[PDB]
Amino acid sequence: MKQYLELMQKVLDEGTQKNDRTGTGTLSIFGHQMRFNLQDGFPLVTTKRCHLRSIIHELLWFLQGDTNIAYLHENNVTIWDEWADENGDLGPVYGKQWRAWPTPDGRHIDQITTVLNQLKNDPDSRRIIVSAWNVGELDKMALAPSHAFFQFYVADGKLSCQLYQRSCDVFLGLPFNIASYALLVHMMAQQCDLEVGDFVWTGGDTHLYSNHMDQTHLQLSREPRPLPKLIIKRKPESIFDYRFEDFEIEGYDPHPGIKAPVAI
Amino acid sequence: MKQYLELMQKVLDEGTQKNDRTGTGTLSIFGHQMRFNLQDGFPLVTTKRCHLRSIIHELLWFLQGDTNIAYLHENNVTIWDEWADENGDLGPVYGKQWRAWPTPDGRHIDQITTVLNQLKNDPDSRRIIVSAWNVGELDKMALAPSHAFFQFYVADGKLSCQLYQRSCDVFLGLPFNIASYALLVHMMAQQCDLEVGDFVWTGGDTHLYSNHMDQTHLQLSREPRPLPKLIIKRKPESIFDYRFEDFEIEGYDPHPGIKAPVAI
Ligand SMILES: Nc1nc2c(c(=O)[nH]1)N1CN(c3ccc(C(=O)N[C@@H](CCC(=O)O)C(=O)O)cc3)C[C@H]1CN2
Ligand SMILES: Nc1nc2c(c(=O)[nH]1)N1CN(c3ccc(C(=O)N[C@@H](CCC(=O)O)C(=O)O)cc3)C[C@H]1CN2
Ligand SMILES: Cc1cn([C@H]2C[C@H](O)[C@H](COP(=O)(O)O)O2)c(=O)[nH]c1=O
Ligand SMILES: Cc1cn([C@H]2C[C@H](O)[C@H](COP(=O)(O)O)O2)c(=O)[nH]c1=O
Repeated sequence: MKQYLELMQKVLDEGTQKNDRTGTGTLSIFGHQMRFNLQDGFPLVTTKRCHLRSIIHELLWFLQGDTNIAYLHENNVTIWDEWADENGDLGPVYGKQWRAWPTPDGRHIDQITTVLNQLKNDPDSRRIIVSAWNVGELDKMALAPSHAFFQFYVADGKLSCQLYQRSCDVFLGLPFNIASYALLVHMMAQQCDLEVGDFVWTGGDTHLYSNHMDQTHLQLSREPRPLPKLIIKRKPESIFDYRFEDFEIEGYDPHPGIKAPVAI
Repeated sequence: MKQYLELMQKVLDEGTQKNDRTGTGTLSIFGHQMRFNLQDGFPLVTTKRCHLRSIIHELLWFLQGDTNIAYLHENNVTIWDEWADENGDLGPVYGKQWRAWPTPDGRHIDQITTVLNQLKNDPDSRRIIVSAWNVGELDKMALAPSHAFFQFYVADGKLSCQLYQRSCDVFLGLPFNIASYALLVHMMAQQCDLEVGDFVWTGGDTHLYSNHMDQTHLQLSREPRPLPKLIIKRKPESIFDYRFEDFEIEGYDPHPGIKAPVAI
């Protein structure tokens, strides 16, 4: 996609060399923003083939509050295997914080149900927020949350969302992250009877791994194709009742996929 | 400042009318970003006179972990009076979360001391984050945190910071918020022996209150003046040991101040 290739180029031209947690080395910029008008099409990268199966199942997994990789294996998704312990556990990452954030006084807060209540009763609210950054549980998580903090906004009958992503693997992670949140905006809007508006992506440390350089040059030589359309076939009774079958991505005709190593 | 007046104009030209919590009514956009290179000067608005006394004391107050307004009154600062209860308490807002975030299992996490440790031992870390958005305590806070989430970044010997502000009163709040965080970046960099880099401001619901319209037009008629310089006179032994006296703002020569009502 145009916005995506522009970011890749900017990281190449303006990025500084930086060591990192994984010992791989990166080219990094700090602070970037881009916007996708979801009415123009579903923002799924076309300059390389993206595995939709993994994207959709990861989101449905977050929404059930699961942090164990069994559900992903049941469905042949292996994107979280490198960080799981011997029992398949990741600790209280994304899904746990979204569905059951533990309080000091012994309760669990379901942020997703709260957001639903806000959007149906107080759509003008400026506090429609989900956070995965639970400071008290960071030390139990296999990875600190990357897509950490997100806000909904309603104007003129349209639902928008902004994600703050503190750390962004531009090649491997970002195409999944944009599609994942775009899907959520479509699900939320369907459940609340709203039209879709904008997805606004904001990044902190936004980087290319040094062993993604050839794959990056290859992809930048290719021309984006038209964006596909997302069709949701059914209105489930709740946001927690979607199924893989319910989604159709029509007119997705990407360039071939490019393999690259994940930095562990 | 140029970036600031450009935002004001954009909200006037592109903002949509929106009701709000306070019943005042706003013009609102969603999602905006701007960047201040702190080496070019201290980003204190010059098209209206800003009360530096209130800005500096509010920051020193956050840093001591205080959520009671007594310290502010001691120092003739009254910017938080409308939301305090009969004993001067705001609940566990900003300062409490920064200095003593309560965990489910009974501990308190001092995020500021953690950040200091990270910047001195793991400056390349992509997890150098402070959050005020403690989901488990939101219902005890007089106001949900506006400047909610911030990240530090080190590159090439320079310290940068990005703030996510979910809700931004463009006229009254933003000039204080930009100066407040810029000050913190200068304090942090001094304590860590780094040069200052960029302050990156990101906003969610970014708005003009409807009863700030005349004051907004007045300010947009004025030409920005040169940015002042910030001098820190002393290196205290720690980030918690700064005093009002320690800061000099040299060459600040603003246009007159513009009064406007605060929406409660
Ligand atoms: N350095 C780094 N670590 C990470 C992630 C990341 O993006 N970067 N993550 C984002 N998430 C993943 C995990 C794997 C793939 C991945 O390998 N995708 C490949 C293979 C696709 C497939 O196997 O189905 C690709 O698009 O070509 C895509 C997304 C999970 C999470 C795990 N930790
Ligand atoms: N709607 C709304 N509610 C708010 C804030 C806000 O910005 N907007 N807040 C940001 N913080 C304040 C509070 C008051 C002033 C203020 O009135 N400043 C005025 C008067 C200055 C002074 O009295 O010293 C000005 O710059 O002209 C400036 C910043 C605290 C917090 C309280 N709640
Ligand atoms: C889980 C996840 C990780 N990442 C990345 C960004 C970094 O490269 C990161 C983990 O390293 P970090 O915790 O040291 O930042 O993996 C994403 O880009 N998207 C994701 O969804
Ligand atoms: C405390 C604070 C509030 N505000 C604002 C933005 C909104 O106008 C807000 C409170 O309303 P909200 O919680 O309904 O968003 O006051 C700032 O802009 N900066 C600040 O530092």
